[PDB]
Amino acid sequence: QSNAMELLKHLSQRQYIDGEWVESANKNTRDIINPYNQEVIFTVSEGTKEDAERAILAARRAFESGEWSQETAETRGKKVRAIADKIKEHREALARLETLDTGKTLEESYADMDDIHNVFMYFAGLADKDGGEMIDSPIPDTESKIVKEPVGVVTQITPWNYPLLQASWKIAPALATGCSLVMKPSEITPLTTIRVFELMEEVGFPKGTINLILGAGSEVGDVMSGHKEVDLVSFTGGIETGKHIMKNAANNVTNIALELGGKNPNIIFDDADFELAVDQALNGGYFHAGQVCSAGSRILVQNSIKDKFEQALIDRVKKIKLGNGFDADTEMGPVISTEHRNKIESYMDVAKAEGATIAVGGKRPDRDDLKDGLFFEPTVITNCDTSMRIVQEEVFGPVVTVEGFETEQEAIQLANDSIYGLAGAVFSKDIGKAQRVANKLKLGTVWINDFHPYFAQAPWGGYKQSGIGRELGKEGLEEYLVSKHILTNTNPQLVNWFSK
Amino acid sequence: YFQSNAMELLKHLSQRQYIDGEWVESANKNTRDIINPYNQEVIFTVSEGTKEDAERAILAARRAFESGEWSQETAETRGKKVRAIADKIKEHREALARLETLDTGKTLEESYADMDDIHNVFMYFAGLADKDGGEMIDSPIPDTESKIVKEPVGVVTQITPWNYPLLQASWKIAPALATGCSLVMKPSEITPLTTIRVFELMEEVGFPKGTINLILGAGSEVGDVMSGHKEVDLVSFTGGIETGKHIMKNAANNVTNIALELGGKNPNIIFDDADFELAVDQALNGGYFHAGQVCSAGSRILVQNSIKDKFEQALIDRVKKIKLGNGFDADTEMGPVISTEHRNKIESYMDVAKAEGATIAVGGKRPDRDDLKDGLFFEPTVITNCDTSMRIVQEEVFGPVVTVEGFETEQEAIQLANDSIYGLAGAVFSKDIGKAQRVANKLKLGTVWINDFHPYFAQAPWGGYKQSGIGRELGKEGLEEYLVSKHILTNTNPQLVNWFSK
Amino acid sequence: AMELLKHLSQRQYIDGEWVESANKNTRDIINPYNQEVIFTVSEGTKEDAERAILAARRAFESGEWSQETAETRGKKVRAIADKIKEHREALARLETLDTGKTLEESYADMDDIHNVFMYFAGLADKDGGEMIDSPIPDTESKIVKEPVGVVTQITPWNYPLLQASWKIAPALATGCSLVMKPSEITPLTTIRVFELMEEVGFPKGTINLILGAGSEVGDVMSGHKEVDLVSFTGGIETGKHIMKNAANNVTNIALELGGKNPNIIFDDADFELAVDQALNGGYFHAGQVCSAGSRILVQNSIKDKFEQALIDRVKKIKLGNGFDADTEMGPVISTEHRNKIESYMDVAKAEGATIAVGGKRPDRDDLKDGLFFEPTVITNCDTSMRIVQEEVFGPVVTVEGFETEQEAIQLANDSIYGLAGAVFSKDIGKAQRVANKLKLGTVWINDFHPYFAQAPWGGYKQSGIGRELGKEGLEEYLVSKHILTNTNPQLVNWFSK
Amino acid sequence: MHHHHHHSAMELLKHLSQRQYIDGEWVESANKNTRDIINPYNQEVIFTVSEGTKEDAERAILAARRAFESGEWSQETAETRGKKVRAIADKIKEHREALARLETLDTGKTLEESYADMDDIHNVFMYFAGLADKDGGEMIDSPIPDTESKIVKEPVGVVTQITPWNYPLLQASWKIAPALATGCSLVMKPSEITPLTTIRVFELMEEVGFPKGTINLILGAGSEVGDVMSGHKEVDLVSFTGGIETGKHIMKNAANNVTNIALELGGKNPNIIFDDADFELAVDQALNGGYFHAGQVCSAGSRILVQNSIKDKFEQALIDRVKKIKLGNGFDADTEMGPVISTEHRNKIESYMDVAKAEGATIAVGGKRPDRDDLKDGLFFEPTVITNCDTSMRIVQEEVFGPVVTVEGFETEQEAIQLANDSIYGLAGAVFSKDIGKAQRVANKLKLGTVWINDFHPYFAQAPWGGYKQSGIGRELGKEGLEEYLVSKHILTNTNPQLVNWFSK
Ligand SMILES: NC(=O)c1ccc[n+]([C@@H]2O[C@H](COP(=O)([O-])OP(=O)(O)OC[C@H]3O[C@@H](n4cnc5c(N)ncnc54)[C@H](O)[C@@H]3O)[C@@H](O)[C@H]2O)c1
Repeated sequence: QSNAMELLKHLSQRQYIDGEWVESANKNTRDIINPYNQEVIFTVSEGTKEDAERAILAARRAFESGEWSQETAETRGKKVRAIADKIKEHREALARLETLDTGKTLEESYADMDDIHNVFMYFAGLADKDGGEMIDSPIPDTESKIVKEPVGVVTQITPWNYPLLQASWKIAPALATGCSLVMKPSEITPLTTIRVFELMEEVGFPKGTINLILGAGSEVGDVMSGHKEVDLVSFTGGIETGKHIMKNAANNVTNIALELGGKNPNIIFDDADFELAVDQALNGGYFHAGQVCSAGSRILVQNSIKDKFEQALIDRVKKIKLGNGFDADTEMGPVISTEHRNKIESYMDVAKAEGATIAVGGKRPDRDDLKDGLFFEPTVITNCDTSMRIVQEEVFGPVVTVEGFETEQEAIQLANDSIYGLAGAVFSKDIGKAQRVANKLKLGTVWINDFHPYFAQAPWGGYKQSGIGRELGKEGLEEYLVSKHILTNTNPQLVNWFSK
Repeated sequence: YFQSNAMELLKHLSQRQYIDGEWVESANKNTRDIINPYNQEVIFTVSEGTKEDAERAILAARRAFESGEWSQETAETRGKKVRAIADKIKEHREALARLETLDTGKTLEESYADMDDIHNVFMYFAGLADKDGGEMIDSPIPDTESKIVKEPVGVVTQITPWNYPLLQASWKIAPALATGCSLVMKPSEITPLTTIRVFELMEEVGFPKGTINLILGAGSEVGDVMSGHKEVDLVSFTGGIETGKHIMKNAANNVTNIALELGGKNPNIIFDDADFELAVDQALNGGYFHAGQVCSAGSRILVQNSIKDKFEQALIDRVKKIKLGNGFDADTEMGPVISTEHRNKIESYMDVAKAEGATIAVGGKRPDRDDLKDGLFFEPTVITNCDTSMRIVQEEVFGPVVTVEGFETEQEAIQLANDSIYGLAGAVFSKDIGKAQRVANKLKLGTVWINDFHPYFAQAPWGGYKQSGIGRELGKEGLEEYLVSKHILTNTNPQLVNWFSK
Repeated sequence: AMELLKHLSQRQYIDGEWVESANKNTRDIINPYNQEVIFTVSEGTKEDAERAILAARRAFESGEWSQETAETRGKKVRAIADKIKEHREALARLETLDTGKTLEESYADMDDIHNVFMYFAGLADKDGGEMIDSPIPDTESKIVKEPVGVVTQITPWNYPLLQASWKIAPALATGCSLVMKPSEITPLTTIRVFELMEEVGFPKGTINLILGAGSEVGDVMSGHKEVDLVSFTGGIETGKHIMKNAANNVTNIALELGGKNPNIIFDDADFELAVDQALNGGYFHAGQVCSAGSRILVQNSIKDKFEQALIDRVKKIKLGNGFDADTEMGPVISTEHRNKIESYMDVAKAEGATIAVGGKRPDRDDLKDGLFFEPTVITNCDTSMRIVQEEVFGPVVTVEGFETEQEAIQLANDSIYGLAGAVFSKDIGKAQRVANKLKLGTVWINDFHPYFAQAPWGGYKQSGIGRELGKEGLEEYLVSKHILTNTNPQLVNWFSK
Repeated sequence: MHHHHHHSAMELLKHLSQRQYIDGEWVESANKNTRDIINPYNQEVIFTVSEGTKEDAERAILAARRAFESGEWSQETAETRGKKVRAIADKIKEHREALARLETLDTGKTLEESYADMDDIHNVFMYFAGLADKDGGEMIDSPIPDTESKIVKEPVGVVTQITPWNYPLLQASWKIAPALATGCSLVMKPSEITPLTTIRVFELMEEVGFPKGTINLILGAGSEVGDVMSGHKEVDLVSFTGGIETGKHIMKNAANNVTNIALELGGKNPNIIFDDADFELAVDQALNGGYFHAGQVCSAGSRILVQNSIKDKFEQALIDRVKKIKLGNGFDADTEMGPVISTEHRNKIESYMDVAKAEGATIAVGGKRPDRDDLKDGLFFEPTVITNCDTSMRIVQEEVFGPVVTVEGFETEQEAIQLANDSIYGLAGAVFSKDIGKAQRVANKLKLGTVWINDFHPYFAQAPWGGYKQSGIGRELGKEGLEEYLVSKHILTNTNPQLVNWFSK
């Protein structure tokens, strides 16, 4: 931790616009805290609408110059690979910064950095692999081709839970395709995003190709979603902000890519491996204290093992070790902010008022070393049902609900009874049964006998209200491409429809 | 005669909506009179549906989707059903084309071309249906299997324009059915005739109840239900930019995917080394086919300065000779515009143009000619002495009007052509194919024609850069609008992580 | 027979015309059910085959079919599909007459054939090549896919029209010209499909049918310099010979040869399902199937139970005329084929295997005059034996036991072949593990036999070269051209001035 | 430019292995036979390597099979396989200088040609490393209810790989990179006369680290080990680049065990120059097409077709430039053309001069070994232009593979196409004209795997390379190149299996 804090004395405090590190246009700043102790650890520029506008216009200018958009795909790939190698070179420092900024355990952060390296490498290898299609034209004496071009100028807005990971999923395909980008990380977690911009600057990109805005989404976010020069807005975050962004993007018919949260089901059958299912229900529920887009917040367990399951899960929940993400014995860190802890605490009261049981946790911990930090106990809510707000709404904290089901049909019905559709799991040693269930769940990713894995080779995103579009995989790249049909008529003749 | 044969078809055509396997009236029994724009006579009366009718249709589409009868059908069989629709179109080609000319006013030859195109669209998607169900991924995690499955998106609402009703319907219906979606379509309230007919033909083919639904009515009544209902998974709209933006904002309320095609300010770029009489011929065709009521109409001519005066005088001469008339008369070259309201809008743009300093070189008003006095006619029009700052140059007029701007260099043509909010389609005319190819690369247009104007086809994707839309129709990209990806990851050797204390 | 054939052509089809053999030779075709002559056809010469190849080349270069739009080619292929369905009943009867198989098998073939033509009809216009993002500044790179040109196509006697459709449909969809030669023994449905294609209408020389003995015309069809791809389905020995002769003009080959196809039955299989599917794997078309499940591998813990159950069912199989609805298994195809099956029984006994049931021609009076052979089960076998390793291609299965999953895999993969096979187990995880380790082009889990146009089919190892069906099937009939345009050409000036 | 890039004997060979590499060990020939390697610039013996036996090749093949079946490479994740292939690409670049020098020493080509080769080689490995994890197969929408249908793409298995002497390490890379990326085991044999960079790249791969038996290097003559490599029952694919006669022999031998073949066999590549070409450019590129690597290039522009209108001007401009070509040591910066590869090969080229004369063609310039004192001991042959020839002639039809072009005239576009296509081959060719529409019409009608419009020579990993007609079977490079090293498996699962009950019970 003192090592990580020492990293801060060389980190930039500034935005990066059109090839220069710059202050906010009004010289405003923001203090960044460590959620473990709520101490101010760092102070950064708080940019303005003018800054956001200047960045978007620089991005457009750079795009039209062609220095990046007309660079060869192979060479773009090499540069993206150079970024991947910087991440690896600096993986420990980056992991330390992430833990400092977001509070999650160092082991969780190291896992993030390994994924981030793999995301940049994947897209580096994909950059030069498909430029479009030749079409067999149905018109004689014509040639028809579809060319994929970069979409242009893309704005990118990321959340506070996995700052550098979510940044990588957007930056990698944007660069690989030849777009120019303007990125804004969550105002409360800018550290690793600043650091990655320093690393990309070292790699070397044309002026204007990459830009970093720092500030509140309520001030600069509308410029980012609403500017006429933007061709795509890509946002990861909560549903209410997502809808707001999409409505503003309509003003200029701007394409949107959204990844919102979910209400992710963890479906546990009679015939599951019991010990495995307990282990994975904990992991699904409490990794990063539940602040995960794909958190397994909604446990559905078959009625014949429900009491035995509840008893085992609760007994394990009482043993979960809370503490500083820098300490090796810590299993769960704090939540992100005062505001967010408050939202979680309020949900406990909502749960009780609508008739649910707080079987364990549901409060801040007492222990003396946890008192300064933004800790909330791991929580299990029982005696609930699908009509309840605690079941339906994304709490995004260290909280799971437990509902029973009788049949495979009932499990599918309950799991699909939410507005969301991001991810979920099915546990059963009957693989045929698990596959039947997976093919009826309206979810972007279904894990059979696992919980959590995503990776660059496979697209990630929502059905229903969990988003629009996909990140990662070949579909992820295509978000950053636009198709052009060029049709050449090799024997052009007058039509002579209109009288001479 | 052909006109009276078309009118006879209406004695046996449905007057109702089609909801959940039944032809039904509007819930409040209101009706709407349909007009022939050639003589402005009322030719048919149809139900005017309610917002609750739209709601019922979407709910029926949801229940049909969840039942799985169409969505779990084999892709190969879904293919065969889509082909059967294609064969109905060709079977009824003459009747459908006549109905289209009766409803939209366009020439019979134009409507025949549409029917050939519609048959090929359905046939393309029928052949595509069973060709790609997803991918197998080499997982980076040992002892896992990773597959991506492509599923139907679900319930789709589909809203189409008055200019090419059945063509635009085909571009939406065909991929929706091929992929296993359930759909709710609403044609333009003004032009329901061929869409009602194609619903009759699809009903004959045979689909599970609720898989297809037809709503009739004015967007202001039912439109917000079609874009805004929670149970829609995708809304697909072709029409104007202001309605498209409205639809997108309303779809956001339930994070509903959108597919938009919104028209354009499509450039037609003529170099001084173009085949001159080809370029004159294609400028006419670009500007005045369907009286300029075309998403891709070449309304903005860009012509190299060295031939600009010759081009203008040649174009003006030919425009004066364009034959306006009844679309059923084989001598007619240009029909009427679609409605009173649209003709007024075009007239109001002549006033704007004149007040901002442009010249109306020829045309620019409704014809006085006695033979055209009862129809919704507007003269083919050429506007000169204009520039890119002008409303008449920037804005989509969607009538039989072209503007002509000069350019000196290749570079200047490109900057003028990209200097609009739009990005649908355009053309470059030049014998120098290398030069045309350089220009095509730098135009921000979904489709660029080299030495042609107008062609689209089912094999290639169609749609906009910039404000001309979101997404693509036709081609494999068209099909993909109607599909959603699911990653199914199976851990074949699951082990406890043991992160949390026991 | 006479009634079925009175209107069928008896000639070859070369360059738009039905023609006799150049030397006027003919061949008598036999019904294997009664060994009676049922039809007489032209027996063409090597000069006829040369003339067809040269017409195919002339047609291809003229461009009438090869430069037709892919969408229109797909419409013509769709028209062939619809003719097949229109004539389903007669085609199926013709196939049963010629090959001996049950009429219900022949209907199933016709339905598959319709689907094969309709799949390739729909694929015809879907993929014309790629645009490439060039690593060289100021260049454009594109890959155009073109028809390969002239293709010669040789089909076997077991599924004449099905195998013909697998080759014809992608050839025509892509724009190739073709010359096809059915097995000399079984020309009837192939002659018929040429009459149907002629009705559909194709430019002269685009399609050609040669009729004759491979011994005479076969080297021309594999060896002629103007052939761009040779496609052959048949036995391994002819396939190697074809490949060697194709080498003379560096001619691409596609080969589908036999298999020694394993049917793996674990002790947690659905038992009666496994018994049913072992029967079907072994004895459909009298075992004369490239993917016949001739090699049963059954877990030792249930081996004796399985053998008793299978043998008991084998004794009930109904042999007979393919036109009689009670018939379950038809005759084998020819005297020489039945003789080879018979020779394998002698081989089996001499190397120490047991003929547990069957193993002989039946002597019952209504089978006496036809080319019947009893369904046969051979036990007390092992992997060292000829009867286990070699493709007998008759109504013959062997049974070997295995102890464990790893032994099942090692036995199943211990042949020269790699066509197809099956795994039966209620543990789907185990079945998937085994599937991934089997070196087979198609692996069925809890099934036996299904193939379809949507999915590629073909061998690992000595079962073939290339794939038929699916997108990979189409790609055999296409060649890639990279066209690279330098849009700012400048002198290199490597060499002094 | 395409084949010449800038920097940005005892010495360089002192640390190089002299042995074969089989099943994880550097090993002598089983009979201790050796072979002297020469520098074609001076005909000096520069190195001595093991000359393997038929039994060495069989042992390598059995090792590769054993490694394949163990699954240590074939079941590694595609992403990890991609990382290893990139580590190879990185070692090429790290050692680019030494590798380029070694390639010039062994093949005689100029150092700037060798630098271009090393840059291409790096890019080949990098391309395939990036492709490794990008397509594992397909999900199929099954036409049978209650079934799941998937196609998986697996490594082919054991591959044997035989490479020619003209671009030894470049050709090795085209084969090694997709084999390793897909998870195959391989056994590679370079040309017996040019082993040096291939030995070096095996040393480098060994440092990267691959399971034992995954990679194997056999050294020796085709006459000795070649039939094992084409003919062994455990081989799943044989990949060969070289001449048509050896390729046909290989294909015939591969047939014995129904082994897939991938062949690239050279060509008779046309260089078509219209009278509206940029003249100066067409002259420059006729020289480049003709005389890079002394014409020892699969895609060499040996057959010039020039439009009659400009034919005389063209011939005199070309001849004047050919007289100025600077022959010499590939290590000297001013050398423009090196020697040819071998005594045997130079003899083949010289013989073709007597074929040309005896059939009535004119040797307009060149046609002999040079006399000049510093060229006398090396395997030099003068750049040669042959005129007054036609398509009936052996000199026009046959691949000479030396610094020799022929010039034919044509009147029309149709005639140029006729002539360009009137050979047994179909590898590559060019069209020069300022009329791009016309170049495009010609390109469409040429039966060639690669057509360049106003350029000559470029190939790259992103696009497939290979022949129509007798220039080969299959493609190397691009996604098609990967697919030679993959085999498809359809796995069909019946999820609700029912008895068929065809056979009575
Ligand atoms: N594609 C090309 O770039 C290329 C390269 C080299 C040569 N060629 C052509 O080949 C002609 C003759 O060339 P060459 O004789 O120097 O080389 P070649 O065609 O024999 O290629 C050499 C390779 O073949 C091997 N070989 C010999 N017998 C074999 C066998 N039975 N099985 C397997 N491999 C065997 C040799 O050991 C060597 O590795 C030349 O005139 C030239 O036209 C083309």
